[PDB]
Order: sequence, then C-alpha cells, then structure tokens
Amino acid sequence: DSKYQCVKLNDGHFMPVLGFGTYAPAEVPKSKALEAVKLAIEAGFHHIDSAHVYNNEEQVGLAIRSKIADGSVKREDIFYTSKLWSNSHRPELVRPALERSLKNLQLDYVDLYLIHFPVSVKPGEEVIPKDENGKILFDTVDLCATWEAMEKCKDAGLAKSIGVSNFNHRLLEMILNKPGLKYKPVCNQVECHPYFNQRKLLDFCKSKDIVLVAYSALGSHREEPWVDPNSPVLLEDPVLCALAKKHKRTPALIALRYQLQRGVVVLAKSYNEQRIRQNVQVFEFQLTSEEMKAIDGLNRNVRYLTLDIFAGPPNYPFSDEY
Amino acid sequence: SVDDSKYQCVKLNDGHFMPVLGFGTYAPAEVPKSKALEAVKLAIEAGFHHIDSAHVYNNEEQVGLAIRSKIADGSVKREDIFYTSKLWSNSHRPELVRPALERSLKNLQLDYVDLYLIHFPVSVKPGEEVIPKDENGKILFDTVDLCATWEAMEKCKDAGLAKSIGVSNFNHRLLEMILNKPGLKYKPVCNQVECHPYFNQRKLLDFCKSKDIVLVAYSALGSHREEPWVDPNSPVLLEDPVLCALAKKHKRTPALIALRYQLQRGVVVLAKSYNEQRIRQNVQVFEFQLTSEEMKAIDGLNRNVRYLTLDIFAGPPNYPFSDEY
Ligand SMILES: NC(=O)c1ccc[n+]([C@@H]2O[C@H](COP(=O)([O-])OP(=O)(O)OC[C@H]3O[C@@H](n4cnc5c(N)ncnc54)[C@H](OP(=O)(O)O)[C@@H]3O)[C@@H](O)[C@H]2O)c1
Ligand SMILES: NC(=O)c1ccc[n+]([C@@H]2O[C@H](COP(=O)([O-])OP(=O)(O)OC[C@H]3O[C@@H](n4cnc5c(N)ncnc54)[C@H](OP(=O)(O)O)[C@@H]3O)[C@@H](O)[C@H]2O)c1
Repeated sequence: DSKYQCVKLNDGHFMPVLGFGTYAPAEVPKSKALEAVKLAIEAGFHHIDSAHVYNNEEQVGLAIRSKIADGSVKREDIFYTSKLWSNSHRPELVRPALERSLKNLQLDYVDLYLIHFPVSVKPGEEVIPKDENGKILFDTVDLCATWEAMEKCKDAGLAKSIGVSNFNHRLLEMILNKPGLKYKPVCNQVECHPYFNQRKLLDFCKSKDIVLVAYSALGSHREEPWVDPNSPVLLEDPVLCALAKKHKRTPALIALRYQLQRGVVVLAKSYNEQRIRQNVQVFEFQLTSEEMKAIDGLNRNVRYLTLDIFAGPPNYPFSDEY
Repeated sequence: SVDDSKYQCVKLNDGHFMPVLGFGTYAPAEVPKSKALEAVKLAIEAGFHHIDSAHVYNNEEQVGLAIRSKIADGSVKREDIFYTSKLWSNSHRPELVRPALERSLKNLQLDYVDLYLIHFPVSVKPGEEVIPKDENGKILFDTVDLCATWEAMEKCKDAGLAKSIGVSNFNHRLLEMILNKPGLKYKPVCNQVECHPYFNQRKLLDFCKSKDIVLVAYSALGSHREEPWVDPNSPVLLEDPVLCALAKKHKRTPALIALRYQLQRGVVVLAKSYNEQRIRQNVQVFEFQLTSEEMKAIDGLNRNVRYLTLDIFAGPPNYPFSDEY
C-alpha cells in the first residue's frame, strides 16, 4: 500500500490512473454510494469521481472521511473530483457551487474541479430546468469567464487542479487560447471505450499535455432514457471476451487495461463489493501490441451518452467530428 | 508544484512499485568515481526516485553515500528511493549469490536493495576479478545452472535483502527457462535490456508484457559509446533527424523524445547523465506527451542497431544475443 500508479498533470499535481465512478441511476438508494466508496477505497482505489449533479456528495464525502478517520487512507492519498453543473456557469456562481459541494462533503478542498458540460442552463435549484412547453431553459454564458472563475477557485486553494468534461476540440482551443490564461485544463473527462476510442481527441489532448479521462469505459450505466437500450453491450463483445479468456481475466479488465496502455486515465463504476475488487486487478497484467491493435479494431463510432437533450446551443459538444 | 512523495511508478508482478524513470550511474573508466557521488545527489534533487547501479560499476560506495546523504539530510525517505544492484557473473554459483548481495549492501551501507538482478546470463569463474582471465588472456568461463542461481536470488528476497528480483540481458529462451522452472517461487519482476528507437525490442517487449514482466531500457539515449564496448562507427542515436525534428516541434530535446517514447510503450526507462543541466532536463519527460503518429514515426527508426554486444562473453551457450530475441 502507500504507493500506486499516478500520472503527472500539467499543473504539477498527480492523478491516480484508475478512478472509481460514483454515479448510480435514480432508482438506486443514495446509501449504496456510501458503502461502495468505502469498499472502493478498501480495494485500493485512490481516485474517486463525483459531481454536484449526482446528488451523492454527502455520502461520498462521509465514505472518504470514514476511510480516513479509520486510518484506512490519508487525505493526501485520496484524489477526489467534483464537477460544476451547468446551472452555475455564470462567473459569480462558480465559487459558491464549489463551496456548496465542499460543505456537503465536509472537506476543505477537492483535488479536481471540472466544468461538467459546456452547455449552460438557467441558474436555480433545478439541474435541468424546463419551460411551459417542456423545452430546456438554456442560458448563455462565456465559458472563458467561467474558466477564469475556476482559476480563482484553484488560486483560493478550494481546488487543487481544474479541468473540463465533455469538451470537444473547438472548446478546448477556446480555453487554451484564452487571452491571459493562467491555468490550462489538466484533463478532459469524456466517454471513451473500445467502441468509441476517441483516438483523434486523445491525440489532441496529448499534444497539449491534457489527460483524457475515460468515463463509461465499461460500456456505461445504460440508464434510460440517457442511453439507447438498443446499443451494443460492450462487455459482451466477442473480441473482449476472447482476450478475457486468453488472459483468464474478464472483459471489463481488458477494457480498462486498454485505456491505461494508451495513456488514458480510466474510471470504473461498480457498487458490487467483488467487482470493485476485480477492477483493481487492472494492475496485474499487460496487453501485447497485437492485442492493443485488436481492441483498436473494435471502434465503431457509437456514442452511448449523446446527452442530446442539450442539443441546440452553439456549445453542444458532440456535433463536431471531435 | 508537489515535488511531494508522488511520482510515476508501475506495479511489479510481486506487488512492489518501480518508478518509471531511472537514473543510470555507470560512467566510463576515465571518469573519476567521485563524480558518481555528486551526480546521484543531483539526480535525487532533480526528482529521480529510481537509481540503477551494479557491483561491476565499481561506484556502489559513492552511489550508496549519495543516497544515505539525501536521506540523512531529510531530502528524501528510504521508501521513496528505488535502488537497483546487479549480481555479477563471477557470483552465479548459488552459494555465492547472497554473499555478493551482502557485499554490495556493505559497500552501499543500505539494509536492502529494492531490486537485485542477474546482470548477464554468461558465468565466469568465482573470485575477486570481475572478468577473470588465464595467463594467455582467455576469459575463464564457468558452467552454472541459472535455475539454481535464481533459487539463490529467491532466497535473497525471502530474506528481505532484496525487495524484488529480476534479470538483465536475458533473451526469450532464458526467460522461458526461468518461468518454466519446476518449483518456481518468484517470477522476475523485469528484464533490463538495451532499448531505444534504433533497437526498440518490439518482440521481446510483447513477450515480457504477456508475462507481466517489465522491460527496463538501458542505453535508451544511445549508450555511453565507451570503447571497446561500443563500435565508434555506430550511428549517434541523439543525432537522428526524426528525433531532432520532433524535439524541435515539441520544444524539447532528442533525449526527451527518446525517453518519452519508452514511457508511452510501457517501458521503464533509464537515463544516465553526470551533467547538472541534463540531469534536470531529463525529468522533463513527465511534462509532455507524444501523439500516436509521433510514436509511429519513432517506431519507424528501428534499425536492429545493438550498441552493446558484450561479445567478449560470446561462445558459451548462454550468450544471449545470437537468438532472434
Ligand atoms: N462527466 C460526465 O459527463 C460523466 C458521464 C458518465 C459517467 N461519468 C463518470 O464515470 C463513471 C463511470 O461511468 P458509468 O457509471 O457510466 O459506466 P461504467 O463505469 O462504464 O459502468 C460499467 C457498468 O459495468 C458494471 N461493472 C463494473 N465493473 C465490472 C466488472 N469488472 N465486470 C462486469 N461488470 C462491471 C457496473 O455495474 P455494477 O455496479 O453492478 O458492478 C456498471 O454499471 C460514473 O460513475 C461517473 O463517475 C461521468
Ligand atoms: N544491465 C546492463 O547490462 C546495462 C548496460 C548498459 C547500461 N546500463 C544502465 O543504463 C544506464 C544508461 O545507459 P548508458 O549509461 O549506457 O546510456 P544512456 O543513458 O543512453 O546515455 C546517454 C548519454 O547521453 C548523455 N545525455 C544524458 N542526458 C542527455 C540529454 N538530456 N541531452 C543530451 N545528452 C544526454 C549522457 O552524457 P552526460 O553524462 O555528459 O550527460 C550519456 O552519456 C547506465 O548508466 C547503467 O545504469 C545497464
């Protein structure tokens, strides 16, 4: 213990390369996140991924603080990520959103704060506000101004590092090229897996030393109406299953190891005590270059999470090629 | 930012972690041994957490002092230094393995090495001389079962003298030999071998990976080019045009490109320098990354150029470089 695999971010901080996802569908009791985070820590996860919009920060924080006070882990050995929801993109709303997250977590800082999604919605308690016609109440906010507000939260010490999520090439360039930029995003957390392996965006991120963090790396939560139930089940893939047999591992383990070997930090959500343990075994084997090539072949350009309910605004990120 | 107790490491097949950038400590004979002391100190100061040495480099006293010095002054803790030594070929006989380790520890004044390797698979006769020769200058080769040598290595690990054990300059056959040994207790955590864009070890790399063995690259910058070890007609790796082009593009150096290349193919890479500026420059390998096209462009430099043949040890069956890999 005490040591684990991390990568150096562009602001000098280190991020553990395997992250534990904490989102769980609405039907799942928020209490299950409490135990799942505790187990994840016990199993050796050192990186925990959440967001204000997952509505579990109370529980996630309790787990962390609970594996701390029981000396199972130290605060410096937990990399905790939160995310700014789209109803707080206005500059004067960013620090208050982070501070509310921190109050819920009862923590002094987050290790990483991301702009969760580049499209903005009307400020208020409702995370997906809708009008009388059932249409989204979008808002217009200069992301450059939101990013300047994140830089101030990092300078205030409330976030160790800042980054973004669901940003495309155009949106990343907007930040990277912003006049007077103080801090580049350390990461861009996006959907990534053998069926949507983000090779183009990945390479771009690499060229600017931005770490691409893969979510729904195991084929996603497949929650409706977010993900089409007709979409292929990743973990049933014939090639993944074959490689899983060869290595005597599982298709999940193969999908995770794949991301590690291509330079991607990978998240993995499970609320199963035993699967939580399985996933940490990603550090127990390697894939050969022929095998990597085989997984590369699986790419289909199928995106599980379109979030197309947010389509329309200029900053909707998935219309571009990448 | 956080020159903290955080840095990039990989998990070894025995549960231990190895920092992925190692500092090489061998310097040609014309270089005074004293220089190794200041070099390793500067390397620790710069952020190297992995230090590579060997009995045959005749600097363990200096390298050990450097490490002790940086611990005793509070710059670093012992658990944050990954120190590697190597068993020289005059101590391949099983009963001589632990005595060899203990002697290196005595010279270093350390309690344990983080990693102890079988340095080279060809054995020579026991005694003080590292390359024992008879009166006619013939090297005095010895016949030793490396499987027995490995058993003695396993015992060194069970004793806590070495946290991990591995090999160096082993080929496919020799690896299989160890891995397929009856009663095998500990697999080698690594195979430290020459590796660089002119000799990228693709095949051997895949093999190691398939066994979860970490390939550690030595002479990753094109070697010390010391004669008569290295053919002075050999190409200068760091003068390669492609490397130079990439270096220019990234605003880095050919050396940085060469090291980053290894990191991105899952290879732990060593880098030797006794120059304060280059020592600091090399840890910059964590500051950028290469695209898949750039990686492919480096893969294209492979030219089967082995800088270090060690062919004075060619002849005996265990000579490792005759086989395809
Ligand atoms: N920033 C964003 O826009 C965004 C979007 C989506 C997700 N995320 C983050 O990424 C995390 C992961 O994404 P996800 O939650 O969408 O999908 P995921 O991690 O792809 O989900 C994998 C599904 O596989 C199951 N699983 C886990 N380990 C397994 C194993 N070893 N073998 C077989 N099945 C296994 C899990 O079910 P069990 O619990 O029953 O094991 C889970 O439902 C989320 O929790 C969240 O933190 C971020
Ligand atoms: N196990 C084995 O059989 C074996 C064999 C050979 C080597 N090794 C290990 O691997 C280490 C490295 O191998 P090496 O010593 O053969 O080769 P190396 O690390 O490839 O040597 C690089 C040469 O490049 C120079 N250099 C370092 N950084 C540079 C930079 N940033 N820009 C330009 N030049 C730079 C150094 O000279 P300056 O010092 O002047 O900077 C050095 O002489 C050794 O010290 C040793 O620990 C092991």
